[PDB]
Amino acid sequence: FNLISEKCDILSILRDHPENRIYRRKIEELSKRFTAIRKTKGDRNCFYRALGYSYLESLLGKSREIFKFKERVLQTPNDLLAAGFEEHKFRNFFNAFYSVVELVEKDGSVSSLLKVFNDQSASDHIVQFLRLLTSAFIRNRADFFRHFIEMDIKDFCTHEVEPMATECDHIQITALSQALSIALQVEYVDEMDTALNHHVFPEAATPSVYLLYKTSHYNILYA
Ligand SMILES: *CC(=O)NCC#Cc1ccccc1
Repeated sequence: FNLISEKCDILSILRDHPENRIYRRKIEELSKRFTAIRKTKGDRNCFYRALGYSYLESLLGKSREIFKFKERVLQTPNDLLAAGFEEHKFRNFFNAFYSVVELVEKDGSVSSLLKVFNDQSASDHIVQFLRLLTSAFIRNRADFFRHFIEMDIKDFCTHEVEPMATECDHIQITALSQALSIALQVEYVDEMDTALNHHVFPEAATPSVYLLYKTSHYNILYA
């Protein structure tokens, strides 16, 4: 469980910031709305790895939702082609993502999905696929995404989306959310004496996924 941990009680993360009055206050508050947390490895890939595991976990046992999601995933090679990616360069990464979607449909267990996301090879192939699809979705809508941002859209995707270990901002979150129709809520826990607060992507949606952002790092929350 070195990439995505077991579930733990929400108050188990007090020990990560002992004798820090603001962190203690905000974690206590968070515990009133959320029961449990899973931790991710902090390797620069945590947003992609967390979003993928948590969203696919949320599908388990939901046959119409899984069918509709698989239909969208089967079309994603066209997004990549339209942005200038070549099929022989993305095939290995697309096949790894399609394989874990089929595991959600056919096996259906938490334990099998956790095993794939803790297998360094399978899990890093999955993250690289998600980074290429984020890039493609931004490139194909450059006039729409100009406004979050490298001056050039193209330079930004080359440097800050496609490479492994590159950190995210609101543009990557919004783009991957839109590319896969995943509704997500991000809770923000910083060191300033401010309200605990959150953002929903997109604004009007009922989220599937809840993440905790603290110390430039994303962990998974359970409501
Ligand atoms: C998303 C990601 O991989 N971020 C890097 C990090 C980190 C981190 C912060 C606090 C504790 C452990 C890891």
